[PDB]
Amino acid sequence: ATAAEIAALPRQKVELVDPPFVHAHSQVAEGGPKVVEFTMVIEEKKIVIDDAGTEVHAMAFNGTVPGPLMVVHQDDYLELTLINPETNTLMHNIDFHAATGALGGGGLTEINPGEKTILRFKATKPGVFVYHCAPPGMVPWHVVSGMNGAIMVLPREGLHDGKGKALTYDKIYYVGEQDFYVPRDENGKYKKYEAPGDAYEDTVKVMRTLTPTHVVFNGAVGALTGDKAMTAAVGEKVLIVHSQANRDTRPNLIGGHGDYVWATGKFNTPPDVDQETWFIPGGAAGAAFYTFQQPGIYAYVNHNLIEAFELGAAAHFKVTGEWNDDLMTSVLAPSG
Amino acid sequence: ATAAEIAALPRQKVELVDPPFVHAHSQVAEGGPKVVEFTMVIEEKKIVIDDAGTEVHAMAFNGTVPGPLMVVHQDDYLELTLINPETNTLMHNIDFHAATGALGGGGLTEINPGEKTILRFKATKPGVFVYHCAPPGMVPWHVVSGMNGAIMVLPREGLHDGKGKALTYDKIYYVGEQDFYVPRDENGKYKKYEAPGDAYEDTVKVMRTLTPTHVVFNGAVGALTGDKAMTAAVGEKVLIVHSQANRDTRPNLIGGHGDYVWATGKFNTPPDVDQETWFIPGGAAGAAFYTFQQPGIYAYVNHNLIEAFELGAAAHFKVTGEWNDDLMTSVLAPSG
Amino acid sequence: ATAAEIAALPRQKVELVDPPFVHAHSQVAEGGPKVVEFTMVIEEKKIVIDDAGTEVHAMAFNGTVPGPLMVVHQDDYLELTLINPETNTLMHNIDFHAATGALGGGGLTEINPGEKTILRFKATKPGVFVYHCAPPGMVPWHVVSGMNGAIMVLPREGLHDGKGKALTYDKIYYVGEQDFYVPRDENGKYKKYEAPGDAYEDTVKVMRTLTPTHVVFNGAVGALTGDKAMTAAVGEKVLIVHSQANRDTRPNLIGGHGDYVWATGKFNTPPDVDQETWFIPGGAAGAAFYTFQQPGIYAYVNHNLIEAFELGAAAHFKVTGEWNDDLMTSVLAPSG
Ligand SMILES: O=N[O-]
Ligand SMILES: O=N[O-]
Ligand SMILES: O=N[O-]
Ligand SMILES: [Cu+2]
Ligand SMILES: [Cu+2]
Ligand SMILES: [Cu+2]
Ligand SMILES: [Cu+2]
Ligand SMILES: [Cu+2]
Ligand SMILES: [Cu+2]
Repeated sequence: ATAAEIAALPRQKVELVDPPFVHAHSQVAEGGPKVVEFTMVIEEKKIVIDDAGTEVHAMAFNGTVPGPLMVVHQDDYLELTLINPETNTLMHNIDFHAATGALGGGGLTEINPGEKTILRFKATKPGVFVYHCAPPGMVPWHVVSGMNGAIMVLPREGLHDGKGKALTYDKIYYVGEQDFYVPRDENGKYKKYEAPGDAYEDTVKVMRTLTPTHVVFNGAVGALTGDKAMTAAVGEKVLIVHSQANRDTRPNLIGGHGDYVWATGKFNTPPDVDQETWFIPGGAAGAAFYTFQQPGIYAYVNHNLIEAFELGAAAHFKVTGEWNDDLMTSVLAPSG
Repeated sequence: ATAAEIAALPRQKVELVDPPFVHAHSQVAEGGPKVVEFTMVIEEKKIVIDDAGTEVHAMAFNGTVPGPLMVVHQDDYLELTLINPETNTLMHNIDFHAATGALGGGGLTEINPGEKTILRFKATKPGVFVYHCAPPGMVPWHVVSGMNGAIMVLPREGLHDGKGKALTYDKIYYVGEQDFYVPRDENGKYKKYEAPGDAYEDTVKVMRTLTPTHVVFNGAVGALTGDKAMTAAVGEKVLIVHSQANRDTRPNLIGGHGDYVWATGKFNTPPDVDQETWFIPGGAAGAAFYTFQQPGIYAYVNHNLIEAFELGAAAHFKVTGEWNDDLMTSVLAPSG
Repeated sequence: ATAAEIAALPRQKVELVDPPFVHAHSQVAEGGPKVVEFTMVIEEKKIVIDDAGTEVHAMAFNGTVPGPLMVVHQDDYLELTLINPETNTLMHNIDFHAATGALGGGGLTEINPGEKTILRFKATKPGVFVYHCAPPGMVPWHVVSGMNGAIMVLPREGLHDGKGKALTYDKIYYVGEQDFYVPRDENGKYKKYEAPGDAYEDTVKVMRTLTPTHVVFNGAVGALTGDKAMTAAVGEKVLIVHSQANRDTRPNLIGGHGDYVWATGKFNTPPDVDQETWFIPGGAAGAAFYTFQQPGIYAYVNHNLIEAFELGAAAHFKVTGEWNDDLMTSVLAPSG
């Protein structure tokens, strides 16, 4: 492309929405390449992650853990204005696994409190990708403190299955999975700290055991269950984007399946089909497409069941509709 | 199909066999869809898992760990009669990852000791799938007490490679891998209990470390060696089904290979080929197809060698036949 | 082929080079099948793996960790002369995952100090494969002491993508990743031992936690950084072979991508494309192909960031050339 051409492309600002929801977008690109603008303010803040009042000094892109999903199409440019308020105490930056060059952008976006920066990159590869903060020397600490999210770079013509047939979803959810490593005192009680840096030494010791104290979705145990369960209806097509910036996970829609799963998260890699449990390595995002056939409650979990039911990696889906006795039926209900 | 159409389908009662063997079946479906009937009695029993006399309070479908492999064909119906003896102490149920609806069937099959239930579901997706108990509130505990197994839903036309060429096996084996979390006393000695519930609190603490004390095949260290080593002969085609309902595994046939491996366990997903070590995420089953070319003993392991040789994840294959010097030969035997 | 036919085949002696470099070879095979000859002397030796001076009694093929990459073409024969010097104290052998029979060669190459052996096998399957020592009863200990490496069996027609188009690399690097389990004293300080045998009991204890103290590339923290960082240029095509003989890893080229990744390491299995982070299960080798588009420093890591930045699994690439502002540009540098 020429220099003037890039400068002449339309610029479009988008209003982000907090996970698990996703901002307005079209599956098939509308018009030619655009420079899609996003702005995110970094917020260091204490959040409670379990039912025992356990605290973590989160480092949250846009104030949420995970950071929000940004959606663009292949060959659009993503132009992000990143802000680090003077009220914060640490330097931060951002690495887009979707980008090319300067460590994904980390080398060009190091901002101290009181500073901002604007990074632009061409989304040349289609798929869902992880993005995360990565200050040299303290990379895992920022990432396991919740400073990561994902973006989706849709093919300009939308999604397709391995045979080239269109796959159009009715709704999309973004489930960011987070491994936390919270220090405990000799009595086994989780410790609280006045400032983020105060917990650094204690936190790294726990990180080295490679064993998280919590593994959660949307920043807390149960954040996506109960009255916050995701929803769908029989017949509805749903895309579930899942990311884990630091550790492996194995998603499974209990009661359902992954009809088409881009396990590696890259759309040019044909999707696996009829999946029970898929695998997303730490440092990546993946996406699963499913058409609901049965109403009721479903569980969506990291299928190491200890991580899901003891550590927190479990969400729910409430589905409306009519039951299908052909697919499943209780011939004889539990009885003496 | 309507309830009437289903009621008219032929029915076939299958008699299950203990792993690693698989009940009689035909790779290519014989006739149209039918309701395949199975029965399994749940047995809470003590099992010894290592040569130090270590005990586990197993919760075993059909009395074995793993539960038996159930085989049907795509679009047949699987009708399971599940029984929970009055002699047992806990409520149990069953979730088939192969099924669609009510958490895989667990929501319709919760049975207290003294009860039974009959669940029918349509096997709409081809492949190997995990099945496991999942009582609300105590899911991982039952699964890591051995209450899990798998089923195989064969394509009606049998197996095929990525280009459609038929793949017909001479023998099939089912290796169920189990991660156990046995509590120890302050002297590093494994503890024993007189009841399942008695070990609950202690076990959950070990489960949370995400570090199993034992990782075994067919319920115990060395279970599939010696009197129980699997067999084959040079030239024979063997399908090795492998499942792990809670934790990741990486199977590898030492001395052999995975000629065709449906690593995700789903038959509509083309198999990987010429594999040395494949990967099966916790919560799934996979299947490898191999034609033996060399006689002798083979070791089949989870290739995290510590898990295989320190923790117990190792099985043996004794293969008969003529040695092939073209493939491998000792030009010079170990010598001065 | 008969013994006579093989004996008539041409023979080529190859000089091995130390990782991460690879001995000279041709991507497209030169002529017909050949007996490719390699010689490796095993050296039990003390090595330092970090800046603090932590010692490990390595068991090293060719004196390095990982052992060197051997390259042949499909259907060539690999003839290895393996020597166990009388200065060593343990018995050693070798299992080539690329071979067929006798536990990969392990059952035919057990040599005590002062002995040697020559093993020949036909490289029937294309791909990168792990090779490692495996003495009955002491398997994981030799492997996690560094006694493993990899080989590459190139298709006779060189590499191609999943659609048949040729993929020709300009450079190739072999990154061997090693999980180490070093004992610590009551002060949390790593222990040193006079003889390798002295460390066995303490080491096995650490091995059983399934938590390595160090995870490194080319035998040491920072081994592939600074003056030893890998190098490339904008426009250059690089193949990165990565192996892990005992534990899972998830490689990621920070700032770049895996344009084509044979994640399972087998060339007849179509490669995934546009990868951010790929996955190689313990007990296997994988390979990624990338054409650099941006100059500057890149980090190549196991993307569980704790393993990368706390445990040692991070390498660097220095890349020469012109920055591409179309791909990425800082619209606004960090500022107030
Ligand atoms: O930016 N490091 O993955
Ligand atoms: O039924 N939970 O895997
Ligand atoms: O030779 N054991 O993987
Ligand atoms: Cu940060
Ligand atoms: Cu990254
Ligand atoms: Cu149960
Ligand atoms: Cu399940
Ligand atoms: Cu050795
Ligand atoms: Cu091996």
